[PDB]
Amino acid sequence: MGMLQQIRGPADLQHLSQAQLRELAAEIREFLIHKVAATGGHLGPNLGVVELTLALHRVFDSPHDPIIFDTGHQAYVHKMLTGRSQDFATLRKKGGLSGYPSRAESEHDWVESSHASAALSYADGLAKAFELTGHRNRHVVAVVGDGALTGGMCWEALNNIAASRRPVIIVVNDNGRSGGPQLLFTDLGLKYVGPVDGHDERAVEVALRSARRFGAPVIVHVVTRKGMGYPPAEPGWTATFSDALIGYAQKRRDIVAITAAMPGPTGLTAFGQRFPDRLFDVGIAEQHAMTSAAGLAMGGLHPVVAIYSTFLNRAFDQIMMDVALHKLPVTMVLDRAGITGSDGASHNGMWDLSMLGIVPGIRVAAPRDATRLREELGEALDVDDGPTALRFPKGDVGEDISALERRGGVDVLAAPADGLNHDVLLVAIGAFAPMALAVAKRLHNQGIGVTVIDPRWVLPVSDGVRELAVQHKLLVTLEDNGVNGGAGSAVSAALRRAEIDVPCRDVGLPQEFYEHASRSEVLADLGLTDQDVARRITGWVAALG
Amino acid sequence: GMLQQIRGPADLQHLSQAQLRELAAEIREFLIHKVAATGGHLGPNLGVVELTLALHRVFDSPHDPIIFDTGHQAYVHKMLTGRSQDFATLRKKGGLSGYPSRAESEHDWVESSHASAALSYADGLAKAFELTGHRNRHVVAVVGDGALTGGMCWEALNNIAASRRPVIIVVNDNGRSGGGPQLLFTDLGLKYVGPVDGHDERAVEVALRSARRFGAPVIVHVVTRKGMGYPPAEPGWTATFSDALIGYAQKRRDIVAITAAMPGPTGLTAFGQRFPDRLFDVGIAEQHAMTSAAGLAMGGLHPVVAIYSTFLNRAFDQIMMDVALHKLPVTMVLDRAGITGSDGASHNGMWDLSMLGIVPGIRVAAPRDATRLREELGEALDVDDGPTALRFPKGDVGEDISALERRGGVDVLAAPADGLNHDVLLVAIGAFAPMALAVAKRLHNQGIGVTVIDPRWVLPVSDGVRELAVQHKLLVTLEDNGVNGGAGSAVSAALRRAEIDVPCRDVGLPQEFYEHASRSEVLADLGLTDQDVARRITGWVAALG
Ligand SMILES: Cc1ncc(C[n+]2csc(CCOP(=O)(O)OP(=O)(O)O)c2C)c(N)n1
Ligand SMILES: Cc1ncc(C[n+]2csc(CCOP(=O)(O)OP(=O)(O)O)c2C)c(N)n1
Ligand SMILES: [Mg+2]
Ligand SMILES: [Mg+2]
Repeated sequence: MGMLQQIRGPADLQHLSQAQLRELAAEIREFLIHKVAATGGHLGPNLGVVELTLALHRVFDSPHDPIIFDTGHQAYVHKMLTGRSQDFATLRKKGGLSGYPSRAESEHDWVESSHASAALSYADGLAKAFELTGHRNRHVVAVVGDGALTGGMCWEALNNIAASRRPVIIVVNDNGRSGGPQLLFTDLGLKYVGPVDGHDERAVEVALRSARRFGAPVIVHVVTRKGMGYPPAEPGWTATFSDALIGYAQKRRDIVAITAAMPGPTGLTAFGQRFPDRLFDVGIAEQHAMTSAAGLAMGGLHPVVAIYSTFLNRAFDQIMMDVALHKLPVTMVLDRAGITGSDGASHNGMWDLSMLGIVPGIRVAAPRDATRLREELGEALDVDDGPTALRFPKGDVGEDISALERRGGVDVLAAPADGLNHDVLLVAIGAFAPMALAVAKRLHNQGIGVTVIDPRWVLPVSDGVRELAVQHKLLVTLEDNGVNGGAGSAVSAALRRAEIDVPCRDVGLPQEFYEHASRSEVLADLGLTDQDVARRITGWVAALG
Repeated sequence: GMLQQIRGPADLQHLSQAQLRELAAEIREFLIHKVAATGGHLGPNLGVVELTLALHRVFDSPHDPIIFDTGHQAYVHKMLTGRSQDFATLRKKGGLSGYPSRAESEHDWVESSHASAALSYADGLAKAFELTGHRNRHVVAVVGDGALTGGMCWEALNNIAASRRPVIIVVNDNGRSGGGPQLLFTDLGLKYVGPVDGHDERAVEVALRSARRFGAPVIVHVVTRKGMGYPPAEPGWTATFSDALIGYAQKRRDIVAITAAMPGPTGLTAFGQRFPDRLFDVGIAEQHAMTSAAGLAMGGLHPVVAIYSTFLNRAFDQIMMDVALHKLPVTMVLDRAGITGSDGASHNGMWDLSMLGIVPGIRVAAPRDATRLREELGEALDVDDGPTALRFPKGDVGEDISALERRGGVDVLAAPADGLNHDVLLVAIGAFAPMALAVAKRLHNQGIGVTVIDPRWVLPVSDGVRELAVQHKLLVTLEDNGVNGGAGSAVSAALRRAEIDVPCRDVGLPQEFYEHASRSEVLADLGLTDQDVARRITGWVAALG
């Protein structure tokens, strides 16, 4: 990596020959292949933008010309050219290099959000700011994937950008042609340059220079190959969902599945292979996924919309006014619910119990294990008079956790030992059932008697939890979700509405954005461990009265 | 008297062009006579007389679904589907809805007033008809030029363009002879017909028949005149906001204002006249409004985004990942907060305190009166390290409500009379301060001592409300917002986090969609009156002593 080790920042590219840039691109690929996991590392999308990123830093003067990556998972080459190549040993590790652009890491980084299709909206705002503050000759460059370009925010932003001569350069990074828009963007009233071969570094520079000089908004359409230069790049909760859904759909022809551009990761690819007419991929279009789901339901079908928990924030108003307002039987399946960790603040699925709690009439399940995922999906598919949601975490599902009994839909997982009393009702939400059972055993050791329940259907709060609450002295909810408007607050609200003033505590994620770390590190750092939660509950029980 | 003879669409089928001219004139005089001058959408309905006649001359509703985007312009549709006699009750409790209603007519599909969704429903419905083998159902979406500036239209058109399934996109364009798209939609890869003279009933039928027989999706571009045939068509809270904002912006050149296509109704028109370079109208694009605000803030400005409470649902993920994640000083101003009444379930601003409570670090104010709106806006504009929001109702502002004292941010509006106990802390949110004071007077007469407080900054919950809560036997929050995740639930959560187990009660709007009625009728039907609330608090004070 002789030449790469000499690049201190973008201007070190400025007098390199085309032959030197060809050598450097080879070094960058070797570096990426060595430093980045071949699976789940975004190696492919980064290999795809080596020449594009060299060309951007040869034509634009960052950060005077902001270079804004849409989604930001493909910014590794950008970081390597902005003094951070030495930091890749720590990529996506706690206290290490972020997987996304980071304002704290570099003056060259603007947007930390992984949520796609936002770059052009930031670019419009920044271009307006530069005009209002009289900064001369700042060219805002948005790097927008073909996938990101299927998102409605890009249309809102392009409509606004097209109303002004303020220079926004729209660089379409298209690796969906040799997943992108069906619509043409050659004749929208915006100047269009290309298509450009995105692996011809000089061709990209020529196109970017024509865009820079045009003196008004311009689309530069560049075509890249995901994984360019590396042939390979060219029992899970998700697997349990995939198998369960196919099983239900074998018997019921009215079940259809919808993904916003993530058929593989949501486990819907296998569903499509069995029922290819019944799987819809709507692009990176969570809003359209939900409202087209409402349309399918108005036509007599029972859609299953699989969208990762964090991305469902985009569909809030569609869940409200298109699905819930019409009492339509849409099931939403939220994978990556709770802490995901390594992809940082904008990936953790920590909003969905708080957001869905606002929706009139909604029923929300949080599976504790594989059998409860299968069971709760079956129940969701039998709700024909309004929306349902299931939420479950990323990664492997542990062993089934058996109930001692079911009381009004509530699974009793543990009950106080004979000789101990009904001290604490521990309401274990979804994937925190193992933590709650460990807490109950630590409290048993202190002579504190704990009933652990899985409510299964967390919203609305069931008769089961009201009936058990009055038999205990303290209710503690334990949830892999933000505490503000979360399951704990919903349980307290339900008790108080029923004139039950048993003290309640809401144990979950503080209402904060978290830095990247492993799930176990994030939970350890917040004191969401059986040891720390048991110590807190010991303190609450001692303080009663 | 031809209109009296139209029992449904097929009664148009054998009318002469002269008869259609006469019927259009009767429809206009009917609309002018029956529809309220302000807030009745007379203009948009007068604009679609010939278009709606043409739709019901070419399409066979409901076999061919006719879906109105936003649905405020469906009055002619209702007059041609057996409901002309029902207009005496238009937008009255138990009367005709101002929007399409599935319960009123087999010809009505979508009840949501939230714009830009029609094409998403159309794609889903068209998919459903194919999956269920219904023959020859043409889904017609009537999409205003304004609605067409929304991102959902781009997502839907992208999906529709991938299939030959017959969706007919009727663009009802009254923005050209300017609230429609800047982008061209003549060359998107979809068949384009027009532009058509939208007041030439025959020419509109010719274009729609061309679309119906095409055998694939088609855009029909129809140009209409808003208020056609009525020259005139061709409040206090808001005015207080408008004046206050202009006053602050006089002294601070970094204040910018953003509207999603409602500069008049949000009170920003007057701001633009004073500061024309500092008002942005982004179209019907709440998502772009918030993320372009993030871009403006990243360029050193302090944006004020004025969006009606209910429509801010669309911007939830942008508030979260674009504004809040980057700790940017964007002030959101939510007019039409709380019950609005007459525009039905999809207009009531009853979600914002629950949705905004999810946002890490957010500060939310609810003005009780004009002076507190001025004060809290100034305080919002002085927050430089994260998002702020102000929410206030539709209509006229009453007299200022003076505080006895301010304690830890909190205004004490009433305290127990000398000789009464500190029985109830009544936490009056925003516009319910008058109701809270009336409740306190009634309970005073019963010998019940009430502290009424306006917390001013509802989120995060202030030291002031924790300090006063420990001094009372009962805490009751009274809020013009859904109870689920609302101010009352937040106050309870904050006390419990601080180890304060004073009984809390959440008095507000049940988490339900409300039928159209006046604001006073809705609040009376829910028991949100000083008489019914004082009665509930009497019952709680009795059970606690
Ligand atoms: C709102 C949202 N939904 C989904 C995703 C997940 N996502 C990341 S990349 C991608 C598909 C590819 O998009 P593109 O913009 O073409 O990027 P590239 O092909 O360069 O990886 C998706 C669905 C996201 N980041 N944001
Ligand atoms: C999401 C959303 N934002 C704002 C509005 C309020 N609204 C109603 S009509 C309109 C502007 C005009 O739109 P258009 O679709 O052109 O209808 P028309 O001109 O026929 O009234 C707006 C902003 C809304 N209904 N939905
Ligand atoms: Mg791509
Ligand atoms: Mg219009």
